[PDB]
Amino acid sequence: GDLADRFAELERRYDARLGVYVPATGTTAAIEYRADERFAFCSTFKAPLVAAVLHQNPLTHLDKLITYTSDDIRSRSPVAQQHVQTGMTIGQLCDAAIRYSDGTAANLLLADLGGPGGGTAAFTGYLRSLGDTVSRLDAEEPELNRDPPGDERDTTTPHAIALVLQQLVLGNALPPDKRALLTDWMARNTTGAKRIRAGFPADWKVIDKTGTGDYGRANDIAVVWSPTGVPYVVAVMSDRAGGGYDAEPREALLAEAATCVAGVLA
Repeated sequence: GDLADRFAELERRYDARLGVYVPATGTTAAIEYRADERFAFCSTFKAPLVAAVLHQNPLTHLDKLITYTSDDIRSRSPVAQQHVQTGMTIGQLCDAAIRYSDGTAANLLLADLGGPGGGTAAFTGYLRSLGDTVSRLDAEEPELNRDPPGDERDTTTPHAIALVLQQLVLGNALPPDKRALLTDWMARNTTGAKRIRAGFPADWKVIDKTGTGDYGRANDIAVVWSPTGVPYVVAVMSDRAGGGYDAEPREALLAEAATCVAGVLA
């Protein structure tokens, strides 16, 4: 119908593949467009990664110091760059991973979660513990952003990652104290202003984690709250694989998809 046609026009205009999922609520039907097609996580995985590390350990574990060297920085790492000599705490790594999408921070958290070699498997296992049987993480940073189109490695679906974020932020996957850390870090993020946030009116609260990658990949996952406090979860994923590995991502595509959703939820 109308919404499907609107989303299709976005795909034509941006020369992109778009995926959208918004779970049903008691008064709204699910919004679904390519919701069960796989799309690369890119940095969206960092949100559930932090949740996994929070869940697996006591609060005092956030103060554990992790050391590393400049040879460990193999991805865009705006925070970890500055702390090679000192190390960073698990807590500082979580902050960096969410708020700066720091790649080395995410790799170090993976290693904390699953050991050397076992991180991506352990991360995927955490998603399994949340009832996500579809998503998979296979490589670390930066390779996870760079898989060829069609490859199932390092992919989720709008549907799957929406339900994950829903459990983490709106459900009881984490105890409230841990849930609030995750939520707060997402609230203070420095990369999502032009994505789902840009599709919702200013009196709606939005917290999000972005992802960006090769093949014009641009994703955003969010929880939003209406002016009266009614929550919804919004996943928007995109790629422009037709343009090749260096295709330009289009944040505006996500903002527009979000505007369509906001129009329905208003």
